[PDB]
Amino acid sequence: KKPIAFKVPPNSKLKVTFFGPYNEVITNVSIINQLSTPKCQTITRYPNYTKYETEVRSLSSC
Ligand SMILES: [Cl-]
Ligand SMILES: [Cl-]
Ligand SMILES: [Cl-]
Repeated sequence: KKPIAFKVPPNSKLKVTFFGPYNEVITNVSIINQLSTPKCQTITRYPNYTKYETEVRSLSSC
């Protein structure tokens, strides 16, 4: 299980969803970036997975 690297856009939360063979959600992890510049972060712990997808959400007020 090598690290997987992700670029988190400025002022955002990146949500990574791991999926299995039947398109089922295994788990989710997330990474915040409060900075005004993009930032790379690695995920080193994760379950066995078939694929992942990512989503970006804003850290602005709700
Ligand atoms: Cl970016
Ligand atoms: Cl970061
Ligand atoms: Cl991690």
